Amino acid sequence: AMSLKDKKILIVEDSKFQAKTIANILNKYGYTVEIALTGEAAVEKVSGGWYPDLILMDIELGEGMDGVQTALAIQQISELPVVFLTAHTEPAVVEKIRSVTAYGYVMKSATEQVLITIVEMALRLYEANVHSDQDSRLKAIERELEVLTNYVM
Amino acid sequence: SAMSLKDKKILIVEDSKFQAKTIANILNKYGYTVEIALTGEAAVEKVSGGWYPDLILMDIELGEGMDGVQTALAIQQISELPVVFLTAHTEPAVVEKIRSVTAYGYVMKSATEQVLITIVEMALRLYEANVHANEGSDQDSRLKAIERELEVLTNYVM
Amino acid sequence: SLKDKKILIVEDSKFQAKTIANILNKYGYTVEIALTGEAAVEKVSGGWYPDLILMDIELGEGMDGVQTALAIQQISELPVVFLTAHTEPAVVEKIRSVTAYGYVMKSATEQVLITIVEMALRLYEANVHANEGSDQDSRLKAIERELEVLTNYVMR
Ligand SMILES: [Ca+2]
Ligand SMILES: [Ca+2]
Repeated sequence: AMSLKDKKILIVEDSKFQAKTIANILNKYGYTVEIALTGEAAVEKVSGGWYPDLILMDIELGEGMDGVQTALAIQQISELPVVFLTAHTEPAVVEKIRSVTAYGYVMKSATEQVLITIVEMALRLYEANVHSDQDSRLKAIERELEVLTNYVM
Repeated sequence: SAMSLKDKKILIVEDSKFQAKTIANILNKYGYTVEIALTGEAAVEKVSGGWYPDLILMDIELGEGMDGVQTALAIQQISELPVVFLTAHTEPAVVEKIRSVTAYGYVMKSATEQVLITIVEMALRLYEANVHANEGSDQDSRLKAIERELEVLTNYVM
Repeated sequence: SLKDKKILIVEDSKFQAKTIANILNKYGYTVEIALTGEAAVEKVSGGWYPDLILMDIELGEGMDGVQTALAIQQISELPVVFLTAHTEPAVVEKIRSVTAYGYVMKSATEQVLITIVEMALRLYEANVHANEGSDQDSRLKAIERELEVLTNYVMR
């Protein structure tokens, strides 16, 4: 239900309170979580060999890199799903998000259920994209079952 | 074949009787079972009474009572039913509220039949994916068991 | 990887169409270009169905991308992903009204475009199989249900 997921999540949120709260919600549904208060922080953490399974990442990070610049810097050294966190959905922000990631965004106001559900869909989408025989196998099963079923008429 | 009996129930939550029936008729044509609630309050009462649709199509604006966002919150405490919002337009203020109460998106009031049915179908399989995943019930883990029993079953011939 | 999936690109600019076509070729998709919506409609009518259409919201002096998408919908269930420069509300509403498969920013990174193409391609295949019954989730429950009655009979 909210069992222990092996997935590691990196939160990139300058706001200490918003960072810690999101970490809390995820922690409580089973995710291993780390925080970075800046996009630069987050790049060092990923280039220092710690590879998350997902990045929740604010489009506003403050006076350094923003979320889009960090998403690209992260892209240079990794092929990790990035899901953006945003306060609002202005066209200028949505364009920026849809142009660096294929994995969408979550409102920082979202209910808890929404956040956790977007994170699972994102992790499952990414696994799907790293990959036929599924059809063949089923076909074998499908007639081997007919093989057997007819015997015990 | 896309019109076949879907074997799925849809709850339209929509105060305009004319709009609700127009959507019910498209959903029936493609083989869905349909229920209409003219208010959010009627919708909450349907589910907390024990009736569970497979998906909700929720207008974000519902007249004098709860609006669609409120309604969606109220149902989120009773079940995790997938809720797809109906909306006239895509102003950031509206899209902001929709995306904070549902992970299943929205459909334009002006969408075509095919866009409606495909969004509904897609939302239904998304939810089935998440429920299956909440339960360890991944399609490949079923494959291991089904093949393993077919071995066992096979050996049973002397 | 080398996919056996063919993508039709409907784009009035030859440079942009060829830019998109190069990227897709570099990842194993068979690609074909229509410079007008009138030509895309004739390919699908003349019986060349692609696996996905990448169509610019805005084309030439003929049909725009939305009208082209609506025509294709009269004769086919093909997945259509719009190319757009700007997600302004009026534009995003037109897009959301004629396709269930979303859009891509002209300025998207190459990884984003590619990923979106794979997702819309997978999604479309699921809907086709589900609507004709041939999806993997269903066929499992068909084997599981008959394998349950088979072994429940052996269990006696
Ligand atoms: Ca911030
Ligand atoms: Ca209304």
